[PDB]
Amino acid sequence: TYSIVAISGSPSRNSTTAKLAEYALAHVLARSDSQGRHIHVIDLDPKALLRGDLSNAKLKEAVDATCNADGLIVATPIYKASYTGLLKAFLDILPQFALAGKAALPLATGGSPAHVLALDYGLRPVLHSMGVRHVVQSFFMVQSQFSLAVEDDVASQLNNAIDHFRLSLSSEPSTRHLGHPRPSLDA
Amino acid sequence: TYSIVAISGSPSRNSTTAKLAEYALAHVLARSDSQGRHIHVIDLDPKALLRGDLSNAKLKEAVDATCNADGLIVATPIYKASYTGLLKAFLDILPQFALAGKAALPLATGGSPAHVLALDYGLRPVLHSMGVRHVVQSFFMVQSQFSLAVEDDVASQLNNAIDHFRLSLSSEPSTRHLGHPRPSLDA
Amino acid sequence: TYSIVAISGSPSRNSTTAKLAEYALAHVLARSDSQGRHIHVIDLDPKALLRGDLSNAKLKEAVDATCNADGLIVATPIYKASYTGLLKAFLDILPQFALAGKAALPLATGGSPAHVLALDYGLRPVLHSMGVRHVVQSFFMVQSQFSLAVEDDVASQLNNAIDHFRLSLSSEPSTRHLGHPRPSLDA
Amino acid sequence: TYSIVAISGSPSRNSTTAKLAEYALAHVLARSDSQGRHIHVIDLDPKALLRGDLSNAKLKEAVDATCNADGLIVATPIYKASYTGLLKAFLDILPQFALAGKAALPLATGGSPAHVLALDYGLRPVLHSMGVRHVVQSFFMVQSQFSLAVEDDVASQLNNAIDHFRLSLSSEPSTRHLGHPRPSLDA
Ligand SMILES: NC(=O)C1=CN([C@@H]2O[C@H](COP(=O)(O)OP(=O)(O)OC[C@H]3O[C@@H](n4cnc5c(N)ncnc54)[C@H](O)[C@@H]3O)[C@@H](O)[C@H]2O)C=CC1
Ligand SMILES: NC(=O)C1=CN([C@@H]2O[C@H](COP(=O)(O)OP(=O)(O)OC[C@H]3O[C@@H](n4cnc5c(N)ncnc54)[C@H](O)[C@@H]3O)[C@@H](O)[C@H]2O)C=CC1
Ligand SMILES: NC(=O)C1=CN([C@@H]2O[C@H](COP(=O)(O)OP(=O)(O)OC[C@H]3O[C@@H](n4cnc5c(N)ncnc54)[C@H](O)[C@@H]3O)[C@@H](O)[C@H]2O)C=CC1
Ligand SMILES: NC(=O)C1=CN([C@@H]2O[C@H](COP(=O)(O)OP(=O)(O)OC[C@H]3O[C@@H](n4cnc5c(N)ncnc54)[C@H](O)[C@@H]3O)[C@@H](O)[C@H]2O)C=CC1
Ligand SMILES: Cc1cc2nc3c(=O)[nH]c(=O)nc-3n(C[C@H](O)[C@H](O)[C@H](O)COP(=O)(O)O)c2cc1C
Ligand SMILES: Cc1cc2nc3c(=O)[nH]c(=O)nc-3n(C[C@H](O)[C@H](O)[C@H](O)COP(=O)(O)O)c2cc1C
Ligand SMILES: Cc1cc2nc3c(=O)[nH]c(=O)nc-3n(C[C@H](O)[C@H](O)[C@H](O)COP(=O)(O)O)c2cc1C
Ligand SMILES: Cc1cc2nc3c(=O)[nH]c(=O)nc-3n(C[C@H](O)[C@H](O)[C@H](O)COP(=O)(O)O)c2cc1C
Repeated sequence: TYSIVAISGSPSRNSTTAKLAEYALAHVLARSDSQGRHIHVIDLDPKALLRGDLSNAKLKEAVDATCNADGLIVATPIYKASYTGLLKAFLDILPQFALAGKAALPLATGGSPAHVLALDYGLRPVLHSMGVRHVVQSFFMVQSQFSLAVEDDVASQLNNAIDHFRLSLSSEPSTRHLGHPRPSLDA
Repeated sequence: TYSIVAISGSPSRNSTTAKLAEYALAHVLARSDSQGRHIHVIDLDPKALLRGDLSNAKLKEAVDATCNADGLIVATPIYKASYTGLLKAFLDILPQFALAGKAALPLATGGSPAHVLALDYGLRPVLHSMGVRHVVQSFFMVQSQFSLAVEDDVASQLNNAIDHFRLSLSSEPSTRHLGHPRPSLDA
Repeated sequence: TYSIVAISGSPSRNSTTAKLAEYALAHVLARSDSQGRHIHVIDLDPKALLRGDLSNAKLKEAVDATCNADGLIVATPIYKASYTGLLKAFLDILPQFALAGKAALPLATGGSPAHVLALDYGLRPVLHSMGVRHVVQSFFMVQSQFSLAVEDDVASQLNNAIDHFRLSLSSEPSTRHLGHPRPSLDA
Repeated sequence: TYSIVAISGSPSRNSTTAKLAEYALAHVLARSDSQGRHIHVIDLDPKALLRGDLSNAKLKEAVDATCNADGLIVATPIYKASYTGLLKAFLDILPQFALAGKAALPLATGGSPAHVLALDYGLRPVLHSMGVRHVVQSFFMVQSQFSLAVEDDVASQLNNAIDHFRLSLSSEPSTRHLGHPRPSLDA
């Protein structure tokens, strides 16, 4: 059974990005032998988050869940042409090679189609600094296009990305350290 | 008289990055008609910061000081091959075109020379999303090289960067909106 | 008197990107004491270009003109989410710190607004590897928007970028090495 | 049986980058049921390459071989903090979604460890613009470290990257369009 974890990073209440991540998580769980959880970074204790204080139980639990996942859905609104500081603050407290062995799906929403590349030029390299095994294609949605609630063209692309993410998940322990530059030195 | 603001973004106590930003701020003030301040992002209220709550006086003051600056020194340790979430969280609460008219100097420290490009590929585009007028060359220092406390080669490069930053400062009101895509629509 | 050089990098005949670069060059020359030239990379000898063979007079002349410029207009269509190989091939043959002292204006056209960031995440860091003094804001135009031939909103942004580029030009020899990490070691 | 294609993009004769790509290609072929070829971009006809002239047989053959590959090894020296114009010129002539279904391994050599990130921030996004299925970790080598001819630490990392690349290859036709945003619209 796979463990899928979504991480969504809008600091805004009523996040469209969170709804997109939730849609993706449900889509995957409906089609694979998986359980999941959704870490809303806004709901973590701000002081403990920024300080990396793992004596805070809920923060520690989020970090552990991320490290134990087979696949991560990583979702952010575009802020200042990149991922949010809130999301990055969470990523910052994971272990150096936290994503070894894991598949990943980058998702974003933005106000303008002009910032589609923020995922591939911005978030993708950060995931790769963490030894990630397989990051599939990024999907970006313009705020308006949202409202299974979007134009058919956009919906196909989204569903295809989530399909690929699900297909990329690994059920073999032989893959658990892949992506790490020195697998024997753990993951 | 110029207003220079340094912003340093390590979540760590006893920050080498903060010391580097402080050195740069002093260097500039010693050689120009300038006053300055140093915003240590770690010292802002974490909840108000992540929420963009400007009813918090100290946070509001930091934002106002940044908006009123003629030059910004923007300093971060390299975390996960990019700037810190803590720094980006601060940038996230500035107005859309907050940096219109302003000069800027990107500084970082890291554990490895392998991540020198995180400034130019990572931070530089974010500053440009904010209508920044002139971002001079980046300077990156490897943690060890630190201890006016470094190898002569490194010191020359650092001092040259800070020199250029100082020279790039503008004393003319005609430049106040430069960098903004629609100057008449403010800055 | 300033020397302005435009470099345009579409491998396609009848380049919209070339027309945009030509517009920008004319705009600058109409408003400053400047002379200019427009290097169309497609018109350089392909073998000599890819080999960096400076025994080819026309290639050598282009390189010399670039090195002697006070400002460069650097224009590319977006190919595969970045600048063209053709443009980069030209940049590759310039000296290591070829752009020391120089102002620069990044321009592009693309088929989709989705790749606006290719300039700031892609081309901007390359210019900074060359000791460039001041790169002003990027301007990107979607192919359709073209036809002083565009929507008023787009035209304002373009003209503002070119205005800023012109204003950023330096008439003082004291600036000739600025941007170089070791000015005394030339430029 | 897998088809593996290496593409190496140094414009320099006696390329260390080419030797690294050749090592990687041999490593993969020694451990999987694979045949391979090595496209040295410098050996393609410069005029036909820059013009995308597929009436040139050798260029057409290279493009076809790339499109027919199950895995690509993509190798470049670092020039001006990014991949070479020569390499990008080749990538530019591939079909829009040329890499659909394919695994990929990014390799580089450079003069300085300071540009390690050029692969992940520079080349990786370009491969993803082409619908690539799985790009494993990047490997970068400093020119000196070269001479199975390097320090044990570096050799382990290289071999691990090539191992992962080989393991990522797919023998199932069900994967042939994965990575493409609209699989039914081909690849
Ligand atoms: N080149 C292109 O493809 C096109 C882009 N656009 C963009 O689509 C936009 C319409 O969306 P919006 O109403 O703006 O919704 P939005 O989702 O972009 O903005 C939401 C809120 O966040 C604020 N905001 C946006 N960007 C910000 C920033 N960088 N920093 C701080 N706050 C920010 C806005 O003020 C707004 O209140 C147009 O305003 C235009 O910017 C529109 C047409 C074409
Ligand atoms: N290719 C290159 O140029 C070379 C790079 N290096 C690097 O220099 C390093 C020596 O510096 P360090 O002792 O590591 O000091 P450091 O300043 O890099 O690390 C400080 C602390 O942060 C932790 N840390 C580092 N990276 C982290 C990450 N991505 N996520 C979470 N925590 C992280 C470390 O565990 C350490 O406790 C070597 O370990 C090596 O990584 C060394 C030689 C050459
Ligand atoms: N998210 C967004 O903001 C939106 C993006 N679009 C894009 O605008 C496009 C309309 O422009 P086009 O007719 O395509 O003109 P174009 O200027 O994009 O393409 C020109 C030619 O180059 C080819 N081409 C395009 N991309 C290529 C690639 N990556 N590799 C190789 N060849 C390539 C095309 O086949 C075409 O023949 C739509 O097709 C869509 O892609 C449209 C609406 C919204
Ligand atoms: N921050 C860091 O980690 C450190 C970086 N380094 C770098 O390692 C270097 C030693 O290697 P090199 O002898 O330079 O061999 P190289 O492999 O870097 O250079 C090969 C040739 O290409 C030329 N070249 C290099 N960069 C160029 C550019 N951007 N444009 C045009 N031509 C270029 C050089 O002149 C040289 O002739 C030092 O010079 C230093 O730059 C050295 C120590 C530390
Ligand atoms: C402070 C701030 C900065 C923003 N910066 C950008 C941006 O740079 N590019 C963009 O396309 N949208 C930008 N936006 C718009 C958001 O990305 C967009 O509204 C997004 O859908 C919000 O998602 P959410 O509902 O999950 O918070 C910004 C919004 C805010 C509040
Ligand atoms: C969580 C974490 C992640 C780090 N990631 C990187 C990295 O990706 N690249 C790097 O060169 N150094 C990395 N480092 C090392 C720091 O950049 C380095 O120690 C820096 O000098 C710390 O600056 P400070 O004293 O101001 O906090 C990381 C350190 C930590 C704690
Ligand atoms: C091979 C090729 C690749 C392209 N890749 C992109 C792309 O990645 N993103 C984009 O927006 N447009 C892309 N385009 C469309 C061109 O950027 C667009 O047509 C541009 O305006 C051409 O400019 P030109 O007339 O100067 O050649 C591509 C076009 C071609 C021929
Ligand atoms: C024109 C030129 C530009 C270069 N730019 C860089 C650079 O930006 N960063 C770097 O680390 N090395 C740079 N180098 C050094 C090469 O990356 C290095 O020598 C590489 O190993 C050459 O590989 P090759 O033997 O396959 O040609 C450059 C070399 C040349 C000739």
